[PDB]
Amino acid sequence: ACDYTCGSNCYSSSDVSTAQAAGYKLHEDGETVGSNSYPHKYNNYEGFDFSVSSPYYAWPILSSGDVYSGGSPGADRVVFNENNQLAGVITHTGASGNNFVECT
Ligand SMILES: Nc1nc2c(ncn2[C@@H]2O[C@H](CO)[C@@H](O)[C@H]2OP(=O)(O)O)c(=O)[nH]1
Ligand code: NA
Repeated sequence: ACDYTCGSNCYSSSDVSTAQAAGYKLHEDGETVGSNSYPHKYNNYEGFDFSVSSPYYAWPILSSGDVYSGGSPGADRVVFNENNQLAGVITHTGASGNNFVECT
């Protein structure tokens, strides 16, 4: 099912729970993967109205269905907090520069 669309990529609630679980376990272990070092803090410069407390972390979510393991992160991210509550799914597709737009 298409529960969120980021650009032309569709992701399901399960796709999002899977991606977040991976991201949170690395957060907890205090290790990172890939050159841009994920998970990394999400600052919320954009000011999205998340309904979970900060701080937030971003972890890539991929349209191929695989869990990020370094390599190309694409434009999409699952965002979660320190308590492992999901905050939102965001993407760089449809925004200029390094900005983000929320997946809908
Ligand atoms: N637009 C934007 N980027 C952020 C924020 N917090 C961290 N970043 C990361 O900061 C980078 C630019 O300095 C953005 O591409 C993005 O990287 P990632 O997409 O790899 O997660 C934020 O609040 N807004
Ligand atoms: Na992708």
